[PDB]
Amino acid sequence: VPANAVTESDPAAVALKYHRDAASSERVAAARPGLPPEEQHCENCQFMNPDSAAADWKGCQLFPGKLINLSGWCASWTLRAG
Amino acid sequence: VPANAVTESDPAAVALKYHRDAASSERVAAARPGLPPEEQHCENCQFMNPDSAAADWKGCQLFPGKLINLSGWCASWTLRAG
Ligand code: SF4
Ligand code: SF4
Repeated sequence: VPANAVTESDPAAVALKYHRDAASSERVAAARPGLPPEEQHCENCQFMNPDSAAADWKGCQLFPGKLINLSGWCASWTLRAG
Repeated sequence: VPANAVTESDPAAVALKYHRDAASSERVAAARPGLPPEEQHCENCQFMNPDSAAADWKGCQLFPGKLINLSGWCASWTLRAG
């Protein structure tokens, strides 16, 4: 929707395996540590920028100037510190 | 040197912990799998774009339009497939 939203065809997105819907991602296979794969989303990711965008479209450290979907996922998923 | 070279102060670089010289990085601590930390550099990283730039300054999938140093390192280090 937002013109600056990261596309799944964007080369950097493809490299990272980003998907607007975490259900379409290889997260169960990646088996990244921190939380069960099913629980892994941009919403609880360390690199997500909540002070960026509006609504479901917040920002991400790996995609400067662009917006990821809070329900998405990518291979760099890291549980938000706290 | 190249105007498009990724700076260590660049926000995305800081997030990823990128360092022009892999010796200045937290690679021994990160203990990423694939090759001994000492052996980890952009030169043997999966996301490095060799067909981009010239000399020591080649490209990287995580830094679109920018150039990383082949001797560098960042937390996303992944041994080049092959
Ligand atoms: S690093 Fe995190 S916030 Fe960014 S696209 Fe990936 S899963 Fe989402
Ligand atoms: S992902 Fe690889 S090529 Fe890119 S800055 Fe990092 S260590 Fe270097």
